[PDB]
Amino acid sequence: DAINAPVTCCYNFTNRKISVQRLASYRRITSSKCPKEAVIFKTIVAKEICADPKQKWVQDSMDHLDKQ
Ligand SMILES: [K+]
Ligand SMILES: [K+]
Ligand SMILES: [K+]
Ligand SMILES: [K+]
Ligand SMILES: [K+]
Ligand code: NA
Ligand SMILES: [Sr+2]
Repeated sequence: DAINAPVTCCYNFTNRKISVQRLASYRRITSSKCPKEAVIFKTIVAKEICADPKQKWVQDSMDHLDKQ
């Protein structure tokens, strides 16, 4: 269940863009406990990075990853 599940949020967004070749996947932050809308990219070396879904590169990267 989710009632007592911990919730993961984003507070800081990466300043710099990440090339598609370095991205393995993403997930969205849905929880209304979180301060703002966010995307977490997991890179090809499993590092997790907060990114702002308002930014266009973030949107396009998400679409690309969705396809493969
Ligand atoms: K300069
Ligand atoms: K220039
Ligand atoms: K191209
Ligand atoms: K212009
Ligand atoms: K494209
Ligand atoms: Na140059
Ligand atoms: Sr640039």
